[PDB]
Amino acid sequence: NENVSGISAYLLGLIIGDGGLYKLKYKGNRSEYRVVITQKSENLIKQHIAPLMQFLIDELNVKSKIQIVKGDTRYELRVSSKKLYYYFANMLERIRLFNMREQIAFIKGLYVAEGDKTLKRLRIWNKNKALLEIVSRWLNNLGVRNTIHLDDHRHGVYVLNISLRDRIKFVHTILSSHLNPLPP
DNA sequence: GCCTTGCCGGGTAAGTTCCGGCGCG
DNA sequence: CGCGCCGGAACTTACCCGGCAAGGC
Ligand SMILES: [Zn+2]
Repeated sequence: NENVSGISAYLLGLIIGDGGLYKLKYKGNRSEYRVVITQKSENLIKQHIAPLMQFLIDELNVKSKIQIVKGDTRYELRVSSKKLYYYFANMLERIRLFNMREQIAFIKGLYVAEGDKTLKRLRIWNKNKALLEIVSRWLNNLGVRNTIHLDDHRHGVYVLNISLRDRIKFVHTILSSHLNPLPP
């Protein structure tokens, strides 16, 4: 179902970029499974991310609630759900097998979470070099030149720099086809 | 002349894992 | 009894930001 794979990919990019997949073991022997996306902007979390997550949930017949917790520095979209946790964890394990629909959606996701949002330059930051190397090939096989290097020597944070040469192709094909490549 | 890109410190917006509670068969 | 949802919240740091300078045509 192409539908959901795409939105799943996009959300997985947000999770990986701005959240987490958590398997907690409480004393009990209780457990919990969390799919998490955090972000400072209440409006982005309630009006764009939560509707997408809701759709996905409704469609996978997941009965958990979309929690939205107001932490001090951050809003936290949280779904407590074993089904949804593995849905994403398994999808992450098979990330190399993504198809062109998902890759674009995954990159858009990853970018909205981890990207340069001024769009003056096109940069994506992450400590997981392997993840970036994967995004790099998808970008290469899509006509978008890019390089990876260590940007933050202090915290081991790599950057994937997208060439301003392929600027338009990137913004127009991957971020959003209604977004103008060269910002104010 | 203009553009692109690697560097690198600032400091915040993310991330991670505790807790106490309740529900399910 | 043995697990899985809920609602938080403390605590840590991984991003992002943005200026600078080398270098490419
Ligand atoms: Zn972010």
